[PDB]
Amino acid sequence: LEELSQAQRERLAHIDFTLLFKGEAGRSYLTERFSVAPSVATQDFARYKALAPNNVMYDEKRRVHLKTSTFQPLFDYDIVRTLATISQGFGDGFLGKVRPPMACEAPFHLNKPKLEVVAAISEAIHKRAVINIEYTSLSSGHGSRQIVPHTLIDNGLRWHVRAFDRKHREFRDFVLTRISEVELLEDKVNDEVETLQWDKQWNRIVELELIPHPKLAHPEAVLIDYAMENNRLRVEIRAAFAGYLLRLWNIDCSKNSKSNGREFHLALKNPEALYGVDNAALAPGYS
Amino acid sequence: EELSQAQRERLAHIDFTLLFKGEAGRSYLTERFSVAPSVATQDFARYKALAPNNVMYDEKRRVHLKTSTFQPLFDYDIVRTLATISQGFGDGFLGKVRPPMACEAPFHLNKPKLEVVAAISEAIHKRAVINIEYTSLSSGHGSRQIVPHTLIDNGLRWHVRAFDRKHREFRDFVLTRISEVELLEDKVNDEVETLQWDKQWNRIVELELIPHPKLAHPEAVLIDYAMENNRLRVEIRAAFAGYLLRLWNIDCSKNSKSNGREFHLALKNPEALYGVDNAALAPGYSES
Repeated sequence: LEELSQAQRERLAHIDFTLLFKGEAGRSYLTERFSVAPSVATQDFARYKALAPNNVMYDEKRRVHLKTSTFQPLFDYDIVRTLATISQGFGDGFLGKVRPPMACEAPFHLNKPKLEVVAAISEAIHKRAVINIEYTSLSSGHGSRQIVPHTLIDNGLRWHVRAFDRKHREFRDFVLTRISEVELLEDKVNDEVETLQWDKQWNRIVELELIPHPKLAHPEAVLIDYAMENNRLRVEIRAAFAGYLLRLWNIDCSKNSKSNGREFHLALKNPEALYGVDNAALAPGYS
Repeated sequence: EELSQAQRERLAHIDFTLLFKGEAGRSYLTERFSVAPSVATQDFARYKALAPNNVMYDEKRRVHLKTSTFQPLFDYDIVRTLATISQGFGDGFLGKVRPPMACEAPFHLNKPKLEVVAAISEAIHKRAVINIEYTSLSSGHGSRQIVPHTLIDNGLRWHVRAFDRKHREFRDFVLTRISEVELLEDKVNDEVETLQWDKQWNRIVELELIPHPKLAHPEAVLIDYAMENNRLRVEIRAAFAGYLLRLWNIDCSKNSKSNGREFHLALKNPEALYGVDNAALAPGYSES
């Protein structure tokens, strides 16, 4: 299996995937996905049958290979990336719009940042550069400022950049869809103030204990849902994320689990862990 | 367009690297594509020919540089591209991948089991009935037959939209609470159990989102959500409305007067939620 070309492993994995997620796989799946010759696809299936003979049985009528009752995946899957592929499409995205390969929807996306804005911030992070941006903030409206970006973030809802803000001299999030212009500058980065190692809220990890909400009649449903152990799920997140994510995850973070207005499945067992976390007040019910 | 698919892919990876880093060298192509070192030069030459005003080789740095006049050679799927830079380069079928840059996506908790998602996807593809074990919030553990038709990545969990034969209704099942899946040979009643009869699924609700009225700077929300005429029109399946309005933190109360949650957006027309099952999950929504 490891003697093969990268291209050959990718096409084998696509056979594995198609058998696992559809009932079946034929030469047309490989020629559509990879634009290989039909004769190449035939060799692919032969390599697959040789590597996993008990995974596939051939159907002579329709000329498709069928998933058996004893199927075991030939490869390990990145589950996050695999779920992105079935809900988005098969490429890396660089060759135009793609579409999901199955009846799968992901309706939670609203608008995305502009390609050029994300690319420019990404470039500045890679080059360790200062950038001038225009930014329209909720707190003060439109303006300009210099920032020293260090990380791009897909948070639940929007994209933001974690950066040192030279306007107010603090590390801060900037929502990418509110960045209007990006200009790479030659100004020097102060590696004693402005770089990632000084970002305390970024570098502080908070250890959260999530438990089934006490009001639930069937907490065992939540134990299975979140793959909990010892009645809890331990999650470690950067303090700079805690507010965003606790609200996004709809976690009851009130002391007694009685401040609600919502329909919580999870409660934060140890709200003490949010002490000193900038923007913990975004977490539902946190006081 | 006259090139092989493998060659167009290598040209798109050059375009991406120049766009997202300042630069691109042969090592990026051999790492990503495992082509011979001599193949990468062929790629950059092909790229230089197709877009000469985008690149500028530096002999000392041994690297091709993005010019000030760069315009991407390809169109990008923005959702999938943002996924790739926050997840990694494969399709995911060859093992764990890692982001190609300083980019984090910290909102994922656990995912459904590979075999469970695959079994449901297979049943949807074959238009089959499945027996599942399911642990519900209302009744705990049990088993039932369901007729799945669509897989959903909602904001928070994955679910399958299906006809539930236990209570004879269309319904969501969270994939992480499905423990066993068994494909059946049982016949589907295409007059009761298929997608066309799923009313909440087929009903599209037309939401008008506006900057929240309590904001001092609504102009920040206007650029954020790319609004026009001070509103964003969003069309979603009724079966999604509750989930998504909560996930998006949209104020859906009649007279606002709701800012204990720091909303950036308000639902201008909560009348559009009447008769939507689980509208109650929408922040501040009150019908009766």
